[PDB]
Amino acid sequence: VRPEDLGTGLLEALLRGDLAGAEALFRRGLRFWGPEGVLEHLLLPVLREVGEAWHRGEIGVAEEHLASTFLRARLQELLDLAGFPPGPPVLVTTPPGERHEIGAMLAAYHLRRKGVPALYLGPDTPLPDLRALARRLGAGAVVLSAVLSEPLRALPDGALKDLAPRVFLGGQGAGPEEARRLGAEYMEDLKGLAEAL
Amino acid sequence: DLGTGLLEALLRGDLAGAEALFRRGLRFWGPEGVLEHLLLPVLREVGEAWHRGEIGVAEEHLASTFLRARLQELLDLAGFPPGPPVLVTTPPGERHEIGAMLAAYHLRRKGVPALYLGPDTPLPDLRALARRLGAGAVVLSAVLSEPLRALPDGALKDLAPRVFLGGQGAGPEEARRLGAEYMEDLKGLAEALW
Amino acid sequence: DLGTGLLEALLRGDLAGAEALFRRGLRFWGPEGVLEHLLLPVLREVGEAWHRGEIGVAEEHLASTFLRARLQELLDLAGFPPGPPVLVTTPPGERHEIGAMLAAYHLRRKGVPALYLGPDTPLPDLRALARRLGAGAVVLSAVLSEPLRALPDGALKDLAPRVFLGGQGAGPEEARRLGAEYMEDLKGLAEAL
Amino acid sequence: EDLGTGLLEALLRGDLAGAEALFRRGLRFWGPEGVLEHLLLPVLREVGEAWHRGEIGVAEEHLASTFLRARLQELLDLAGFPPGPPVLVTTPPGERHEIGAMLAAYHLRRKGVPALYLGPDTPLPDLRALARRLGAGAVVLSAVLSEPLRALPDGALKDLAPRVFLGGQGAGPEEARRLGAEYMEDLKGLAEALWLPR
Ligand code: B12
Ligand code: B12
Ligand code: B12
Ligand code: B12
Ligand SMILES: C[C@H]1O[C@@H](n2cnc3c(N)ncnc32)[C@H](O)[C@@H]1O
Ligand SMILES: C[C@H]1O[C@@H](n2cnc3c(N)ncnc32)[C@H](O)[C@@H]1O
Ligand SMILES: C[C@H]1O[C@@H](n2cnc3c(N)ncnc32)[C@H](O)[C@@H]1O
Ligand SMILES: C[C@H]1O[C@@H](n2cnc3c(N)ncnc32)[C@H](O)[C@@H]1O
Ligand SMILES: [Br-]
Repeated sequence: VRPEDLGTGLLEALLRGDLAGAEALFRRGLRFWGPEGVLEHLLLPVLREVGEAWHRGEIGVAEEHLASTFLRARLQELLDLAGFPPGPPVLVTTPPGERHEIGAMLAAYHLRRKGVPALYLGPDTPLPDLRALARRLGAGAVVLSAVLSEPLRALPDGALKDLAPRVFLGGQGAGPEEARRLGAEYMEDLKGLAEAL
Repeated sequence: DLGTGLLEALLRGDLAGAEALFRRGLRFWGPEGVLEHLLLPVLREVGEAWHRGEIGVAEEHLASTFLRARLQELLDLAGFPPGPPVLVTTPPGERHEIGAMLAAYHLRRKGVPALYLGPDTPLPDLRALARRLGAGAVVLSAVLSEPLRALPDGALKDLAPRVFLGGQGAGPEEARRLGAEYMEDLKGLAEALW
Repeated sequence: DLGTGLLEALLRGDLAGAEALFRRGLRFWGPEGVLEHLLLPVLREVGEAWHRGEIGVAEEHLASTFLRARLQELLDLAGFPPGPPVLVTTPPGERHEIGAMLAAYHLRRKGVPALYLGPDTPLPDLRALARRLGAGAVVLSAVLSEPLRALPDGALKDLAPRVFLGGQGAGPEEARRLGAEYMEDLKGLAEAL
Repeated sequence: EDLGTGLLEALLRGDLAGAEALFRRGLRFWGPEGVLEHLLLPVLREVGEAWHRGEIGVAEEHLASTFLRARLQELLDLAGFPPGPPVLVTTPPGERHEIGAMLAAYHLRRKGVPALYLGPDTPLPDLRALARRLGAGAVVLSAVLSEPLRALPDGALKDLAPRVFLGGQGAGPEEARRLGAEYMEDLKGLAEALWLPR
């Protein structure tokens, strides 16, 4: 399997319910592209394609579920293999109503890969509870991944302003203007998140 | 005890400590044992503590996310045996997924190819996937009762030749209404087709 | 069972089997755990079997090379954070490198930028590199005692602002003689930094 | 190209992340065989020459070599390990340069040969014993220095396995003849030579 065919091979393995094969193809990608690379060049393209294929009516929700659940597990495995250093944590989650979690996981991963103690909470955290936990742990930052725009639209002006000393918002659902309205620092690239920290 | 220590380590955001305590549990009780003696009690306690107002949603999220990751690791350790799969998910509207994962685990430990889909699968899409993979069975975990009451009579009938429904949200009457076989305990799930 | 399975798989040249067993161990014990409970015991057993005359050097080589590769894979998966590095190597004349790799791994897993150099680094060259990179520490793994004895009193004193020595070849007395801080456990190395 | 200089520069600044990104870029551009030919091999040679000229110290070479060995080992595992009678790959007694042997194992694996890399510096009787016990079809040796070959007696490599191949900058046709090994210049033609009779 040539690298440029790994994406289709992996999706095909998943759609035949061949998890073992899917795992082997993912690992080949990991060995070729490296950890950050396999996420960029294999995990993300497959997931986007899964979304487009669902939208065109080529696959159903259950096939997306299968693929997403599998890729989340692969990313979680990489996350546990990265360091978890000591010191004030960075809490990573998604806004209330946002159930797409892989962006948040990616953010947490890229941070840990740079030696930042990113605590991934899971998705969909109410803001008062998030604020309270950041406070109690002395969190240096809160990072939010927004895939959809609607959950940000549902929040009032300034809603993200006091969650932690620094509050970062990114993802396809977020933009500079909405981040300003909400009182968060906008971040375009995962790479520049650790730098900013 | 390990249960309190693990919860305490999670609530301090000490993941390394939490991981070490979980591994100790795993090494002592073994795979099935650590679920029964450590993973399940901590999750229940997290629920009760939230309900009493002792912890907030972010603490529950942290603990649940951690334990889901540990259970997924056990799922991959159990292995994924070959042959026609058994699809495992939760009803539409059901976001609690650890019960489904548990079902998949117990099945895999008995050599059943339990394919965990993730939670919250619309029934037509589930039916379609069972059909395309030639699935022998479908297993649903219901933690809440409400998602089952929202479903039409007979809605679980014929998703596969065998359809099983269990969890704290499910009962015999609702399973009959929906056209599923009710199952009380995970232990008797692999027996039902074995 | 995994230790015996893994050694048996290696001695039959079944690398695929060996890889699967190691991953099983990794999933069960976790990363630090699989090194402690699987990599280390297998390598000790390899050494004892060689010492008894039961296996030749080629079998040990096969097993060692395999386990080094597994550890290197884990090392690359750990973070490499920014900032002043910690250089990790072995004393001149020390060709057993897996202890050093372990030290680098445990450090990286705790967010320390441990640069593993490989084994067997002359002290002047090591000192020079620590200086030029502004390294906060040097860590040395000694498996044999002989490369340390050879060394003069206070040979390790100024390699970097902090210098740590550990491994089965090292002890408190020899560390004091050499001007290094002795460390018994890998766990307490990141703490000390 | 100049990925080579960039990579060496990143290594000498202790920027492993940068070094890894440059290597990956090379791997994505040239492909697996290509990145070895265009990036891994040139950097290693240059490291050697820079040490010899007094421009870098031993610690810098160690850092770079350790890094590139790790990258090559990753490619080895990516080439895969096929079933069937193995080919044992190592270096002669006294030979501690191992990357040539790893390269040989890689090129063999990329052609579907189960090349078992032992690591370097294997005593000949022990190697012969292991080849025999595993039913190895061949042994492959990489010699970087000439001295370890010079130390061996006539015919020493002859019967290590049914076929014995010797290559590397330390080896030549006459020394291979003296030692009873088949000489091989280029790694690409190694699988071909092995599938063919002697
Ligand atoms: C799997 C999936 C789901 C899963 C999520 C599973 C889970 N537990 O995570 C489930 C089943 C829950 C789901 C449900 C739905 N989702 Co959906 N699905 C996806 C899918 C296929 C993959 C999502 C993913 O992980 N992709 C990877 C994402 C994270 O990559 P990315 O956004 O490009 O992220 C990049 C950057 O943004 C950056 N980044 C991300 N976060 C952050 C944060 C920071 C700080 C920084 C610096 C960078 C950064 O990192 C990435 C690098 O490229 C996408 C398809 C797609 N194109 O994304 C949709 C998609 C996002 N979903 C969509 C829809 C419509 C839905 C539903 C409304 C469908 C429905 N009718 O029920 C629901 C809504 C649920 C909700 N959130 O409330 C649409 C969104 C269209 C839109 N924007 O309007 C998509 C695009 C599919 C489509 N083509 O229609 N979904
Ligand atoms: C974590 C958690 C969540 C998480 C889920 C995260 C995830 N999975 O991705 C999140 C944050 C999403 C969540 C949200 C909510 N949940 Co909640 N939470 C939990 C908690 C603490 C653990 C859930 C869990 O892992 N299940 C534990 C399972 C393993 O429970 P169990 O009883 O031990 O299950 C046994 C058997 O049922 C059997 N089994 C399970 N499934 C099956 C299937 C088969 C076939 C068989 C044979 C056996 C079997 O296996 C287990 C053996 O011990 C529980 C507390 C609890 N006691 O369950 C609630 C709990 C279930 N949640 C509850 C509530 C109220 C909610 C919310 C409505 C809160 C809100 N207002 O937003 C939402 C609703 C979401 C939804 N639509 O589903 C309540 C339910 C009360 C009720 N009405 O019955 C609980 C009980 C908390 C409480 N103490 O009040 N929750
Ligand atoms: C593989 C191996 C080799 C390989 C090394 C391959 C490589 N790394 O590239 C090679 C082939 C080179 C080799 C050669 C030789 N070695 Co050898 N071999 C081993 C073996 C089997 C495993 C070594 C290993 O990696 N073990 C795993 C390590 C990680 O375990 P560990 O050292 O106990 O480390 C633990 C602690 O010390 C701690 N730690 C380690 N470093 C540090 C550093 C710090 C700062 C801290 C805090 C902690 C710490 O962490 C680890 C976990 O608890 C051991 C057997 C054994 N029992 O060790 C010998 C062994 C060490 N070798 C030995 C011998 C005899 C030799 C040779 C002299 C044989 C010969 N050629 O004649 C040569 C000498 C080479 C030299 N100059 O160093 C003996 C030494 C006994 C002694 N001291 O008297 C051993 C014990 C074998 C035996 N039973 O006889 N060897
Ligand atoms: C890193 C390195 C080391 C490392 C080895 C690390 C390891 N692998 O574990 C260490 C630090 C151990 C080392 C030490 C020493 N080495 Co040194 N170093 C190197 C270096 C840079 C290795 C580069 C390499 O991996 N070569 C492999 C590739 C890059 O080069 P290559 O051999 O041309 O490979 C091609 C072909 O030969 C072919 N090939 C190789 N093997 C095989 C096998 C077959 C079957 C086939 C078909 C083809 C084939 O493939 C390649 C392209 O097609 C070389 C520099 C160099 N130019 O090679 C020296 C070099 C070989 N070392 C040298 C020296 C001097 C030493 C020491 C004697 C120094 C010392 N006094 O301590 C010791 C001796 C060690 C020993 N063998 O006992 C000199 C040799 C000069 C000479 N005598 O001819 C070199 C050439 C550097 C130099 N010019 O100063 N070294
Ligand atoms: C964005 C992703 O959301 C999933 N999706 C779409 N509709 C639903 C639903 N009602 N319930 C669950 N998941 C759904 C699809 O699989 C799509 O690919
Ligand atoms: C059953 C679990 O659901 C979580 N929970 C309760 N309310 C919400 C909400 N609005 N959003 C997300 N999770 C919530 C709690 O943390 C509880 O422990
Ligand atoms: C400590 C390890 O050193 C290895 N060992 C012992 N003698 C030699 C030799 N001549 N060459 C290479 N390795 C050797 C053995 O395989 C032992 O297991
Ligand atoms: C061929 C390579 O050998 C390394 N080299 C040279 N002398 C020594 C030594 N005493 N110990 C270890 N490595 C050494 C150099 O770094 C050179 O680049
Ligand atoms: Br390696």
